[PDB]
Amino acid sequence: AAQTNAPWGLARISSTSPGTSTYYYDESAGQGSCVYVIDTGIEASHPEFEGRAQMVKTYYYSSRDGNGHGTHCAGTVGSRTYGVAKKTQLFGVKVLDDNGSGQYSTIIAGMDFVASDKNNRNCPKGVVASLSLGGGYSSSVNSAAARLQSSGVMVAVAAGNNNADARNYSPASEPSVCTVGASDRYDRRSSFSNYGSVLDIFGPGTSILSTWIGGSTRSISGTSMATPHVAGLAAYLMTLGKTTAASACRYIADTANKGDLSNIPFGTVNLLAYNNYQA
Repeated sequence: AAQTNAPWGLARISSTSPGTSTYYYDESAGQGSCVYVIDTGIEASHPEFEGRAQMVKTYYYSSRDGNGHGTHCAGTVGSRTYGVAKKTQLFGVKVLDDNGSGQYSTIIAGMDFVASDKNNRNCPKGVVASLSLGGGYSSSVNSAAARLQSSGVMVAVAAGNNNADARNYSPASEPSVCTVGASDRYDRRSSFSNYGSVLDIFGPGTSILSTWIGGSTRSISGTSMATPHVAGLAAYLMTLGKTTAASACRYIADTANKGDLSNIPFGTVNLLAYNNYQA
């Protein structure tokens, strides 16, 4: 299946070259899989989710995404027009306030929730978690994402927008989860994107058009925009039975466009998430 005039990031993860506009994907489109969007919430009422989004837990007074960041990343995961896995289930876990900030105790509690809450859901194709967030290095945040990963959840996290080595940032530095860096529409590393040995993959993360709060759209940037591209891909590749939750980070790296990225500092992988769809 094809989506014409797609967002550049959608077209990128279906191409071996930048500059294209069509997103080529398998029609199953992540049906039967779930992606937990651990963020500021989701505006599930957005017509771009078609009722496939729902809030499952908040850590604040409302489950309303009064920020927009979470609705954006849920959109990049599985929105109709701006998403990778266009048929996936979306579960919102509001751990970030409407300012997009959140304490470590709340973020860890959110990952522990998803680890157990997934046993209440029907995700036959497997469970994915997209963690577009992160602060300074913490062993407690790192071990939480490892716990979530170990429990059978494909955990994808942002490398961080500090333009430094990601080793000093959590959950980015947790070795067992998929740390996602950001590139731009010209196959360069994003100006802001973190790097390092811990990074496992790069995703489209500069000028990402996706859903926003108020039924609108918005184009923003960040490794927080690249992470849902990879989370949606992993959910897509799991519906196809191409990989599993424990392997999906390795599979996506094994099948990524190697070497296309420029300005990748020495020691960081040079891989761009790629669904390898052949009509």
